[PDB]
Amino acid sequence: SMAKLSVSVEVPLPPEQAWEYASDLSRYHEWLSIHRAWRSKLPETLEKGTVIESIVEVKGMLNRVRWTLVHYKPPQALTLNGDGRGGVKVKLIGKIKPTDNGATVGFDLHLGGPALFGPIGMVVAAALKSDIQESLNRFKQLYA
Repeated sequence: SMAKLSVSVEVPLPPEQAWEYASDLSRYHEWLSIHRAWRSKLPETLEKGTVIESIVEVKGMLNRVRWTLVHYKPPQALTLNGDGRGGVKVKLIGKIKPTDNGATVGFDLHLGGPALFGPIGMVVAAALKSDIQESLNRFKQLYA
């Protein structure tokens, strides 16, 4: 078990559209502020077990992360495990749910591994809360 942060946005989009945009990895660089590089070729189709590598920046720190799709259920849920260099271990639970006026796109992000159990974890957690929320706001601005 690990501590976690939670972020969400409501978009004026039906869930199937919100899913299409949220899983369009080729456009993450237009709204995900922490993304810095892809380090493996992006697949045409995602599936449970898909593995992708990227480099992210959080509060000025770079980290190369291997992402594994451990749950994949369009158009409503995905879970991604991340193993970063230096002892970073994260789990990203994504959920897309229909609402009255569109759909919510929210994430629970568990932050762990030795690196984030240590004193830097609350720095990283606070920075990620802001960065991911701002990114979701950009997602909404770009796609809706």
